[PDB]
Amino acid sequence: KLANPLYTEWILEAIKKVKKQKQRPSEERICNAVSSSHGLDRKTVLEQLELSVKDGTILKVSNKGLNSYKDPDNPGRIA
DNA sequence: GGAGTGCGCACTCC
DNA sequence: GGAGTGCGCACTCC
Ligand SMILES: [Mg+2]
Repeated sequence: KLANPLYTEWILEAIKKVKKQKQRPSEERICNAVSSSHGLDRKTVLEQLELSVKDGTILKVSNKGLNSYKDPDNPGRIA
């Protein structure tokens, strides 16, 4: 398990927040949300997002270079 | 003034 | 047909 589970949880909470705002849960929106909720800097959030995707605890969907991240508990439309 | 948020609506996709 | 996605702004906050 590469990501810190505490940070994975905060990122999953960020994904839920951004989804509820009806925006794509992108890297940038996730970083801003986790900065607001806990003061973690952009570099650390980006690292932990990538590690969580490698762990399988966060899902990554890519469309022509643009990424959307999903909670395994609420994966929405996935193929 | 600019960051942040809410959501109606056009578009996607099954 | 319609549920899901997120774009585009009206709106709110400091
Ligand atoms: Mg969970």
